[PDB]
Amino acid sequence: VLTMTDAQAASASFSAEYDIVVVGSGCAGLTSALFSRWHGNSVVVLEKAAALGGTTFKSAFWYWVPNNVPMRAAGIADPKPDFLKYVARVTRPQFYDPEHPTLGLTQWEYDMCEAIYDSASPAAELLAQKGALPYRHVPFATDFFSELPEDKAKSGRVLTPKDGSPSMANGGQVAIRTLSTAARRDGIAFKTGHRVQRVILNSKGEAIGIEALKDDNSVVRIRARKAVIFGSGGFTHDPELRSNFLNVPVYGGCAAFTNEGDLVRITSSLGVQLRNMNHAWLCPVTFEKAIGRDGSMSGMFSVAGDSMIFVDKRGKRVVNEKLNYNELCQKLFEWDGAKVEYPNLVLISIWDQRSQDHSASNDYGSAIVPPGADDRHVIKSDTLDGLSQQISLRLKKYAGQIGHMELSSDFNANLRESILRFNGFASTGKDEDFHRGERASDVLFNGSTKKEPDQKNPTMWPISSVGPYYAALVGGGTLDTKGGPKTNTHGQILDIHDKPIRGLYGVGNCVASASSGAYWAGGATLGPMIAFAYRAANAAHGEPKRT
Amino acid sequence: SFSAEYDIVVVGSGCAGLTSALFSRWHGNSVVVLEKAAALGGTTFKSAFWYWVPNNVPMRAAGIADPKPDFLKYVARVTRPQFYDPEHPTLGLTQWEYDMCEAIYDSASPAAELLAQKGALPYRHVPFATDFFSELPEDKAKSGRVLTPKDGSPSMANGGQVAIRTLSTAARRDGIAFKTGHRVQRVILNSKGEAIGIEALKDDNSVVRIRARKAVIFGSGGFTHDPELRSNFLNVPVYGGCAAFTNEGDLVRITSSLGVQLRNMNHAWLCPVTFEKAIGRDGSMSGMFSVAGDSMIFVDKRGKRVVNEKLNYNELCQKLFEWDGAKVEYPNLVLISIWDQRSQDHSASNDYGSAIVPPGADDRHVIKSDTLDGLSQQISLRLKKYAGQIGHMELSSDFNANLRESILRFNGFASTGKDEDFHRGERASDVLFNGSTKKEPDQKNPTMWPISSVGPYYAALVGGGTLDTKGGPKTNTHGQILDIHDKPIRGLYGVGNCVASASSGAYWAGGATLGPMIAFAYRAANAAHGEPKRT
Ligand SMILES: *Cc1cc2c(cc1C)nc1c(=O)[nH]c(=O)nc-1n2C[C@H](O)[C@H](O)[C@H](O)COP(=O)(O)OP(=O)(O)OC[C@H]1O[C@@H](n2cnc3c(N)ncnc32)[C@H](O)[C@@H]1O
Ligand SMILES: *Cc1cc2c(cc1C)nc1c(=O)[nH]c(=O)nc-1n2C[C@H](O)[C@H](O)[C@H](O)COP(=O)(O)OP(=O)(O)OC[C@H]1O[C@@H](n2cnc3c(N)ncnc32)[C@H](O)[C@@H]1O
Repeated sequence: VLTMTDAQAASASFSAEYDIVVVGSGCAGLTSALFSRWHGNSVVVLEKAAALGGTTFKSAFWYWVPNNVPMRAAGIADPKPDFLKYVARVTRPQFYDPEHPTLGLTQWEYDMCEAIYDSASPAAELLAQKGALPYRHVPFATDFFSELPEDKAKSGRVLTPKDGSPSMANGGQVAIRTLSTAARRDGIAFKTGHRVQRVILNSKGEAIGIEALKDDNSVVRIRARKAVIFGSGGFTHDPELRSNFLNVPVYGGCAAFTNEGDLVRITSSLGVQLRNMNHAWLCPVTFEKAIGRDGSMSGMFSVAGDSMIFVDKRGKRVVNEKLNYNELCQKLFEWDGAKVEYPNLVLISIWDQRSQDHSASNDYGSAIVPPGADDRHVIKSDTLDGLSQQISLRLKKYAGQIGHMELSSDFNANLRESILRFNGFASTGKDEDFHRGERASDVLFNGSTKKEPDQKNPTMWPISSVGPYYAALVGGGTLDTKGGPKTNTHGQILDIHDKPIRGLYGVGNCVASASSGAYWAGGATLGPMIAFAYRAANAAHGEPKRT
Repeated sequence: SFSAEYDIVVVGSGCAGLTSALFSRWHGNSVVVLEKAAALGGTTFKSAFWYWVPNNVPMRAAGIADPKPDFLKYVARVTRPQFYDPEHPTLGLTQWEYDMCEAIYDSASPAAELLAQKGALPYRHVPFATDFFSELPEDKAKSGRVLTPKDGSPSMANGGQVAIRTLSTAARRDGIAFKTGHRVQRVILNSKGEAIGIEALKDDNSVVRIRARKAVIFGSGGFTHDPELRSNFLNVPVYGGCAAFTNEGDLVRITSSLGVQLRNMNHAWLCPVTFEKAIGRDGSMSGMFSVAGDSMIFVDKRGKRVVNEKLNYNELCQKLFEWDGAKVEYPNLVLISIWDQRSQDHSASNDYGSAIVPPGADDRHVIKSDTLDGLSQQISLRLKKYAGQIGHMELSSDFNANLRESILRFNGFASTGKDEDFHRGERASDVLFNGSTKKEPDQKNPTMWPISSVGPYYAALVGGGTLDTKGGPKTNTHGQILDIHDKPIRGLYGVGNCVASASSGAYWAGGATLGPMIAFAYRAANAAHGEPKRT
């Protein structure tokens, strides 16, 4: 924090002044800046990196917008009481109660969920109308827990950028292009290489600006007449914060590497409530790309291959490999208190030539990659016994990160047994152990497969008894974190007495999500974020101009 | 401007605050202890006051060495299993965790010796208490490290009451002032940003300001009983815990506008609890450190075993929060302990959180029926009572048949002594906390005996809870609370569960909360004594 006396605030103390100062150039920052600019305010976006877009650039930009205009025009109602029941059941399973006045949620979580329902659609419509985020409907994207009877609009809520690829995998690049192009068009200023590091307060404790560290190690002070709106992302890539706050000891994530939790430090001397700090948006990752800091990494949202299993270091299956990524990641952190170890800490995806040829993908974090792609993480052997030798060497390379994990002495025998058992399940279509393929979301993210006339369940096919074979290490990671200072439903960052710190706002992964540890559907990070960017810019516009 | 002034102002009257106050007073300082409750002792009063003191005087005199390199390998291996490396310069720990562990080894014994010498905490050795992971080859002093108050009962279950008696009696004798009904709510700073005192809310809702000339030392306990903080920070959604109910995380609020580093906020000292005593806020509740009964199993709502019921409490609690992402539920959220008349008569205990309790004890949580089919009807009624806390979980339609199968299977393992599913009884800690059992000449494994085919039967709901939390502002090894640049704020100190533990999610041994705490109370008081008098 920097505090200015009245004299200082009214002097030549600032190198620049705007009505609204936005911090970060991902979805939260760009949309907050656009909505602010369209209310007639002067706006600057300050970005720590040399490039715009943050994690959002990397995303597929599915965005889950309840009650949106396309789904209604398509005749698909999204009744508010039933929307609230779906999200309450998924978010707070222990406390969900359809007879309780807030469904078993706290008043804050209920109010935040209502705010997503009320505001995501008008936000989406305005961004599209102005040309900053034109969209198309994604009617076939079903919610991640659509089988729950509380979900009364099981598909229809997803939008994505109009010019996203067919697979949607580059939707984030298209969104950052449209949003940033519109923002520049619209007279929003951008300052890159500006790492915000303090909020400046006046004598009344109101936010009146920021201090940023520039790349020459000089500092600048920039005045906000109305509001400072943080959209600075999460803290996946500050390992100390990640380790000390999250509920699982993840290895990294697909978040931009500049997402280091600066707002946690900035607000440490402002009296905020840090909330939801124990949760991230979770996903499995290609382990070596996380340790190797491959900035192109995606989370493993689609675990590719039908003639493919995951095994643990014993050579046994432990999980439905097609389970929703936010839930599958948690299996990797099961704790064995007797052995003082995480038995699933790394799992090994193993596949055959059929899945290599017909399930490879450049998209959605697949470990199986097509010719010409980066395959440094793919282990290869002509035989299963050779493959285990190579898996062992790979585990040894990372010993100091994974408890000096070793394959069981019985790995080879156990893997052969596991494959024979899996192949029987693949032949009947019924995975009696882990129910792979029996929920619709398992199929949604199944990936590509070779068409087989006899195939009973599209998520499984027997692994060939002839090589070659392929493997990759899978570890647990994030998309990014989703905890931070608590806001009200208009994005105002609160003090410990639940009262706004005047002039201070936050949107997106830098503030607390109301979704706890849950991931409701594809697009469940960005759709709510656009709702709160809209509500925050609307409230920020109403602030008095201050000194 | 201040209504009272002391050299050292201590906040909280459990182990951390009383020992910090005593060590401060014995350096010649004037000292006050401010306590929020209208009684002294906090969670410490409820404890068994085992305290794990590496390299202590009794174990050495008994010929038991505790070599420092091997102590550090044991705690590093247990605390940070992914990163533990015997060839790494700090064993794979961060420099801070390594230095804090070294500080425990260096200072716990002199702290224990001085408290005993002055008469504030006389002790006896507990040589047979083995470390919780003594089978690990890194542990080269597998037993000997535990002390307990001299006059604790044979079972040690009232050691906390004895310790609070000896410590508080000594403190009053020694001229330490006490102010109860004083809820500290702010640190007062001078213009240089140094702590110079506190503000406390008194019971008449008036506020008083008290000056500290040298230091303010927080020993205010954890945040188990602020449900919002508990829910938003811990790695598991626990229902409560045996912490004193005044442990509401006030230091988290107090330091929110001081620029601290909150660390280890994701971890608590964990234990199963008798679930109804947690929901019912029975202040006498203990964590279930000893899961009583040999003719006893835990089953889930399907009527099947899912865990070794004798596993170390800090690890067993975690099984209750296994997540089933396909059904969007916690399958083990409540487990049901079921036992027969033999364990009722021969494994009951008033101590260590046992669900099986002797005649005369509070048995409100004990579900009863003369048959197993009647018992499941009663278990269902009990789960229905708490539906809004446990996801409306219900017993399986097949519960009765499944329970009969589970019992026949368990009884075969009890007959051979070999629990082929969950290895009950195969680690020494399973025996350490096994509890009492009826002597049986032919018993192969002391943790199991076949459950009778004739009633009556008994059950209790088991849920997950804490002892207390162990996250908060980061200190250095001298107890000084740090700013975000790792520099001491300062005059400001903290000790015990109100600041970050260096033990992550681990529970090294019985006494692994209090022994380290006494080390840091000593180090903090020694550093606080060296502060200049200010403001
Ligand atoms: C990794 C990933 C995530 C993802 C996804 C695919 C991948 C590969 N697909 C998604 C999808 O289709 N739908 C969805 O709902 N979520 C999806 N995700 C998650 C999503 O990408 C993120 O949740 C979202 O993009 C986060 O947006 P937000 O605006 O909160 O954050 P950001 O895009 O990371 O941008 C933050 C920016 O702030 C800058 N920053 C950081 N610190 C500072 C300071 N001190 N000063 C100035 N700027 C700062 C960062 O550099 C970054 O640019
Ligand atoms: C529940 C329990 C825990 C326990 C145990 C048995 C039971 C039933 N047995 C143990 C054992 O044998 N060995 C061991 O190592 N640990 C054991 N535990 C855990 C142990 O009890 C605790 O970790 C330890 O006692 C905590 O000590 P600490 O001094 O940190 O905390 P406290 O005893 O809870 O005292 C805190 C006091 O601070 C007061 N307070 C709180 N807020 C304020 C404010 N704002 N102002 C003033 N005072 C405040 C509390 O009221 C309390 O008295």
